[PDB]
Amino acid sequence: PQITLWKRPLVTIKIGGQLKEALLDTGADDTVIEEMSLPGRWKPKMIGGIGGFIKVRQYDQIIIEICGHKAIGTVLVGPTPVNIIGRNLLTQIGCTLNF
Amino acid sequence: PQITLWKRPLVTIKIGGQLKEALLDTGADDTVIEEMSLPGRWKPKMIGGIGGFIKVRQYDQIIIEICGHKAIGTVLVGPTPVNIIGRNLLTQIGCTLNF
Ligand SMILES: CCC[C@@]1(CCc2ccccc2)CC(O)=C([C@H](CC)c2cccc(NS(=O)(=O)c3ccc(C(F)(F)F)cn3)c2)C(=O)O1
Repeated sequence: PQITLWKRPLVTIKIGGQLKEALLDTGADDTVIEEMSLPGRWKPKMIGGIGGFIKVRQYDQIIIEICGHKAIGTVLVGPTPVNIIGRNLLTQIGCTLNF
Repeated sequence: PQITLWKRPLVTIKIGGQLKEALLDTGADDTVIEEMSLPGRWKPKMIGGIGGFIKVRQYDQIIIEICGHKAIGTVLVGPTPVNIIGRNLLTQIGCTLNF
């Protein structure tokens, strides 16, 4: 679909069989999710945002449904104020910015 | 134009007579620009992001040129790692998210 930005671009995602809400963020290189249990081993990572750096756990090859679209890639888990879907998964779903 | 997300969506903007690079961020409610001089009265505010909050000065009714497009609105000035154009101004230029 086509999404305008008068409201926050929130959508529904299915991850680990759970339904959660997430923000489509073109300014984010990566995808960051709130604390939860994902399968597999993780690797450490540190990412920067508006107010400083946070430490997260990186999981590779996680399956996620975004507005019914399937994406499979890297998900970072950490202390984020909202679930963020960033560029790494937006390109998989074919998301573009138009004006 | 149509912007793909394989790379960061950075664009040239004109604010206060200076030229600058900015990131188009559909996840940001507000537009936040690196410390610079703007005319007018301002009000202090705190805005939150990944990493925590930062104190910024809020200027209203500022005119910005985004990719040759004119838009008007509130601009926050502070210690941000990157210049971010948020929804407040992306709507004014007719920017949308398509998938
Ligand atoms: C992983 C996130 C990437 C990003 C920082 C970008 C970056 C780019 C390259 C180099 C360094 C850093 C981009 C992002 O959208 C924000 C956030 C929202 C999650 C952000 C950005 C701009 C301003 C805000 N303050 S706010 O009041 O406009 C606000 C508050 C809350 C939210 C919510 F929608 F996330 F709740 C949105 N906006 C937030 C941020 O803090 O980090």
